[PDB]
Amino acid sequence: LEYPTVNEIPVGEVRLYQIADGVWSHIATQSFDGAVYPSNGLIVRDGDELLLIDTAWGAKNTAALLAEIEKQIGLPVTRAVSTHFHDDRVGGVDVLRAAGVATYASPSTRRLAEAEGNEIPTHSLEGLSSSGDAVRFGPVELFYPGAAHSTDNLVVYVPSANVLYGGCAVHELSSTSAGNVADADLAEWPTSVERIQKHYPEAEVVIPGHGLPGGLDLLQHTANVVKAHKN
Ligand SMILES: NS(=O)(=O)c1c(S(=O)(=O)C2CCNCC2)ccc(-c2ccc(C3CCNCC3)cc2)c1-c1nnn[nH]1
Ligand SMILES: [Mg+2]
Ligand SMILES: [Zn+2]
Ligand SMILES: [Zn+2]
Repeated sequence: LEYPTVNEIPVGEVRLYQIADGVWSHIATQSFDGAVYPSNGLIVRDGDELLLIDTAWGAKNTAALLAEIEKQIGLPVTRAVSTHFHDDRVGGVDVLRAAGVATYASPSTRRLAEAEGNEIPTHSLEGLSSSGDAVRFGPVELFYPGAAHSTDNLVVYVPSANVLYGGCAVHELSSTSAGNVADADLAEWPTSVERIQKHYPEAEVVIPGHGLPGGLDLLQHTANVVKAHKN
C-alpha cells in the first residue's frame, strides 16, 4: 500500500522502493501523447556496486535517478541493462553513458533501437536469441521468454531474493488494457508468459514495467489482458 503511484510523482522526480535486501525498484513518470504514465525499473546490489535495469524514461528522469541512488544508496551504478528497445527502457542511455555506466542490451534490442532512432546501449548481450535462453549478469539472471510486448523483451530474475522483474511484458493487476501493442506479438505473448511461469515458479515478487508489484498472479493476469485485447 506504500508503493508510489503516478499522481504522487511529478514528471522529473524519481522514487526508489525497497523490494528486498539489496533490491529496489525505481519509479518515474513521463508523458507520452498527452497522457502521464508511471514506469518502473530495477536496482540490484552487486557487491560494492549496483546493477541498473532500465532507464527512468528520459534524459532528465535518468539524471534524477542517478542523483536519487547517490543519496539513498551511495554505491556506484557501474552497469545497466535495457530490457527492450522502446524509449521507456533506453531513453536516458546517453545520460548513463556520460556518467560512466556501461550500458548493455541484446543484439535484437540494439538493432531495433537503432532502427527506431532511440538511444543505443553500448554493449551486446549474446546468448539470449532463442526463447528460453538464460544468462548470468552479475547478481541477476537475464531470461528471453520469447516475443510478447516486443520481440526482444527480456525479463530479469534476482535469485538471492526470488524477485522477478517482468518489464513491459508483464502488466500490473489493475490493468484493463494492453498498452502500446504496435510492436507486440499478441499470439505468442501467453506462450511467453507460460515460459516465465515454468522457469520461475519460486518467484515471490513480480514487478511489472508500469504500476504496482505483486506476486505470480501478475503473469496469468497479463495473459488475460492480452486475450481481452485480441477479442
Ligand atoms: N514501451 S512502449 O510500449 O513504447 C510505451 C511507451 S514509449 O514512450 O516508450 C513509446 C514511444 C514511441 N511511440 C510508442 C510509445 C509509452 C507508453 C506506454 C504505456 C505504458 C502503459 C500503458 C497502460 C497504462 C494503464 N494500464 C495498462 C497499460 C499505456 C502505454 C508504453 C508501453 N509500455 N508497455 N506497454 N505500453
Ligand atoms: Mg501513502
Ligand atoms: Zn515497450
Ligand atoms: Zn513500457
